[PDB]
Amino acid sequence: VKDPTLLRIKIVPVQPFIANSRKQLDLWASSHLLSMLMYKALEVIVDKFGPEHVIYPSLRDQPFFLKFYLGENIGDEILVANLPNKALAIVSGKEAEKIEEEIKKRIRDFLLQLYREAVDWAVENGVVKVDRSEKDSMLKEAYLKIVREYFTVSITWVSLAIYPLLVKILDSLGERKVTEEGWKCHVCGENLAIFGDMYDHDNLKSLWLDEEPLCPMCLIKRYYPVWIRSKTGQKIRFESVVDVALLYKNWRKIFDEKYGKDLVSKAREVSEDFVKDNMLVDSDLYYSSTWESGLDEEKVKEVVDFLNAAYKEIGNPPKYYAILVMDGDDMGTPQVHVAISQALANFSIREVRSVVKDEGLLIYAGGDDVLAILPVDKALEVAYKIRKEFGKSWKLSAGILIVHYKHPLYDALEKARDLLNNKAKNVPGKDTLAIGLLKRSGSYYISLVGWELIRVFYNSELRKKLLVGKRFIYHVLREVDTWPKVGIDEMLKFEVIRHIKEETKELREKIYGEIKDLLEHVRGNNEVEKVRGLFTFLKIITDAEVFP
Ligand SMILES: [Ca+2]
Ligand SMILES: [Ca+2]
Ligand SMILES: [Zn+2]
Repeated sequence: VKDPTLLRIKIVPVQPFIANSRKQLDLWASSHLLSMLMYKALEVIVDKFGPEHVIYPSLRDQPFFLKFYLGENIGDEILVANLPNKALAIVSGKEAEKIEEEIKKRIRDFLLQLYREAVDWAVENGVVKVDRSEKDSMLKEAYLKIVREYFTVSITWVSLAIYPLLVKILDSLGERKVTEEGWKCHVCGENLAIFGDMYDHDNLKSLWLDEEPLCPMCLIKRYYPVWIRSKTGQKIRFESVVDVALLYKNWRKIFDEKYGKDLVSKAREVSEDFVKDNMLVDSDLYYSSTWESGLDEEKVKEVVDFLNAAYKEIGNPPKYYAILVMDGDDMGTPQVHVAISQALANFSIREVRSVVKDEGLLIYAGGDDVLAILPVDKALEVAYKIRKEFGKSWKLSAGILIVHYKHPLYDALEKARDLLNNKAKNVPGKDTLAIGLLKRSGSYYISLVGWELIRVFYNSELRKKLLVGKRFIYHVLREVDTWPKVGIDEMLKFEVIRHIKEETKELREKIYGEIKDLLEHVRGNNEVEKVRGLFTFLKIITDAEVFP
C-alpha cells in the first residue's frame, strides 16, 4: 500500500555488549536495553503506520508495547526481554529514508538521555565519588561520541511471490550497510574508562565505587535497572547468581523462615555495613566460607558457627547454578511468515515465561532463542518443558552449563554458548541437549543427550533407586575411562550384578533393561561413547557438592 516496500532493521553493538557481562544484573541490563532499542526503532513504524505493519517480530502480545505504548499495567512481565535485534516491516516507499534517519535519531537521543541521567545518578549517589560541579567534565565530547557510535543501526529497504528472495536480499545488503562504520574500563575493557585520559591509574581506581572505573556504556548498564524501576515499578526478583542458586530445594526460603532474622542480626552484630533494610547486603553472605575467608573476629566466628549449625540441621547451601541457552535448529510467502512470527512470539512471550517463572530468572526469550539462569534442581525439567512447548507450538538444541557461583560470569556464558553451538548443534540431526558441569576444582564433565532421555530416565525405577550406589557410577565410569576388554554389555551386566531378597532378580533385570533403553538416547558413534555420556550424566546429577 502506497508503493509497498519491505524494510529491515538490524541493531548491533560494535563490542560484545551482552557477552562481556561481569555480573547477573549486567547481563539482564544488557539484554533488556537491546530489546529496548529495538522498541524505539519500532515505535516509529507503529506511529507512522501501525502494529500490523511489522511482520517480524509479531507485536501482538509484546510487553514493551502493552506497557510503554498502550499504558496497560503488566507488572513484572515487563522485566523479560522479548524483542530481537532484527526486524522487518511493510512501509510506503516515500516514508522509507525518513523512517531511517528518524530511527537512527531516536536511538541516538535515547542513549544520550540515558547517559545524562546516569551521570546525574552516579554523582548524586556517589558511584563516581567526585564533585557535583564536575558533572560537565563527564559530558566531554569524547564520551558522548562513545555513546553515539556504540550501536550500529542498519536500515535497508526494497520495493515489492519472490518475497522470500528479496528478504534475503535485505539480509545481504544489510550485512553490507552494517560493516562499513587511556585506560579502558574495568567491566568490559573494550573502550576507555571515564577519566581514563586525564588521571593516572592507581589514582583513577580510587575515584570509583570500588576500584571500578566504568566506561560510559557500562555506566549506562549500571543506571539502567534504576531507570527501569523508575518507569515501571518493577525490578528483577533475583539480583545475583547466588540468589538463583539458593532456590535449590527452597533452601533460602526455609533458612529464611527459621534462622533468617537471627542471621541478619549476627551479621549486623559484626558490622552495620553487611546489612541494608533488614537483610544481608550480599547473598553470598549465606555461606560460612564467605566469612571464614573474604573481603570483631569473635563475632564473625559466632556467625560462621551459627551458619554451620544451620547447615547441619537444614542441609548444606547450594553453591552451583545453571545457565540455560537454547536455539532453534536450522532456522534463518508473507502469510506464512506472519503465521510463523505469531507462533514464535507466542512461544517466546507466553510459553517460555509460563514454564520459567517463578522457578528462575528468564533473561531473554525472542525468536528461536532462550537465555535463562536457573537453580540446578530446575534446569533439566525447565529445558525439557521448553522443548515440549516448542514442539507443540520443529527442533531445538540447548546448552546447560552448571557452574560454581564464584566463576566469572562471562566465561561461564562463553562456555554455555560453546556447548550449544560447538557441541549440541554438531550432532547429526541436532535436536540435542548438551550438559556441562564445571566443578570449582577445575574438573569439567560433558554429556550430549537427546531430549527423550530425560523422559525415559524420569520414568525409570533407576532414578528412584538413586535416591543403590554412587560407587556404581564411579566403577562403570572407570571402566569406560578407556574401554573394557570384555565389551560393553558384559561389563554392564557384571557391574550391575555387583552393585545390585532373591527378589533382586527383578531389580538387576529391570535396571540393566532401562540402561539399555537410555543408551538409545545418548549421543555418540559407538556404545562406549554412549556409556560414557550416560554415566557422565548420572555423575553430574548425583554430584553431592553440586546437589546438596
Ligand atoms: Ca538458529
Ligand atoms: Ca538464533
Ligand atoms: Zn565498559
